[PDB]
Formats: sequence, C-alpha cells, structure tokens
Amino acid sequence: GYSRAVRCVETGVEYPSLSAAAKAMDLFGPQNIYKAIRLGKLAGGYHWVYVD
Repeated sequence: GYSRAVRCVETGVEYPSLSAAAKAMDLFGPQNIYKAIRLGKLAGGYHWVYVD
C-alpha cells in the first residue's frame, strides 16, 4: 500500500501522511492538507506539497 508523505514548504517539516500533517496542524482532517496541495493554497499560513 502507500501513504504519500507531505512537506510544509516554509518550515521544511515532513510528515508521513496527509493525516499526520493535519493532526500536527490542528486541522479537521487530511482533506484540509489535500486541498492546500491541490490548489496551491495555505494551511496554517504555509504551502504544502507531496515529497513521495
């Protein structure tokens, strides 16, 4: 199986899944990080991308 890892662009922190990133950011769920990645929008004031 596969869980795509994500990087917070401005901080450099990398999380093993959308869900781990969402939890670290106090967000409702992985959908909120997915939205930031797909739309190039901010979450927590930062940009987000996949790294694998």
